[PDB]
Amino acid sequence: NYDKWEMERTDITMKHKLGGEVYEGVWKKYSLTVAVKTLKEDTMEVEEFLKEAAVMKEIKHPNLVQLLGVCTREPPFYIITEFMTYGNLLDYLRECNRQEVNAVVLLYMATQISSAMEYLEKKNFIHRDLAARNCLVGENHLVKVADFGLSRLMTGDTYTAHAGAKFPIKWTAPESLAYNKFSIKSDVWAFGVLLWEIATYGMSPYPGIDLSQVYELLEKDYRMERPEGCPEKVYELMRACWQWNPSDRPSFAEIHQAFETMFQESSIS
Ligand SMILES: Cc1nc(Nc2ncc(C(=O)Nc3c(C)cccc3Cl)s2)cc(N2CCN(CCO)CC2)n1
Repeated sequence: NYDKWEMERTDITMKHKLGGEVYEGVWKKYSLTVAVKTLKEDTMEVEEFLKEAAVMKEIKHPNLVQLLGVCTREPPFYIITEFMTYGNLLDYLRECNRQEVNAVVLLYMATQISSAMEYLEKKNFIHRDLAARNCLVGENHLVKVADFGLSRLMTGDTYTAHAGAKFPIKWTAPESLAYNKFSIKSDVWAFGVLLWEIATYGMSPYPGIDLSQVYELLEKDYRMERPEGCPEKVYELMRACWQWNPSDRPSFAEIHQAFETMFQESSIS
């Protein structure tokens, strides 16, 4: 009945809708621009809305979108987070000045994301839809993973998604496609694809390839080619993420350490 995260809905003024349902609003007390997720008072997604709120309370990491407060006493239910200025990483990359957002910057963004994912790995969470679209950007190439796609692993290492669930085939690991099973390893695969998105400045993965065939191509060892101007080390990491066997994919700890060193090395140059 008492929750520290619960804030008065009074202290929030809405400014502008951003999608969906998400708004740019203002926490008036702190004169702070915030992001506010909400829902229609006629929805069955109330339970999962609240579950994700609860999850986000447990989450604390620089490269994970920070929860600020909630309004879960009566409709409309709010989840308030910090406001990421530039929106998602996909559109950012597509619209960016590539002279500004160059190689070392891409390395930096990958490093940040892998930090967030290592954190989740440690905390027994998995992200159900890890992609550039669900990474948000702030000033100085700050990247944060959107935490609404998070699921906690209560037992074991494998989250089974609800029966008949749609999933982004090109981002989805083959064991997830075949069995609806998501491990942190599945997220490692997805992160590989995200690396591809970053390197290509937001190209659609497996471009031109009919979705129906995708799985079958992966089974027969087809992987996306190294993007133009992508360092061979990075591509090697991408292929490592796309190992057929989940057990052969690296951990996000390994991945993050790799990108950390690579980034420092590029920073020297
Ligand atoms: C859709 C959108 N989001 C933006 N920023 C966001 N920051 C934080 C957000 C958020 O969703 N947090 C969150 C999470 C992660 C989980 C549960 C609950 C919540 Cl509340 S959404 C900015 C933006 N644009 C501004 C930049 N554009 C050019 C025009 O200047 C157009 C697009 N568009």
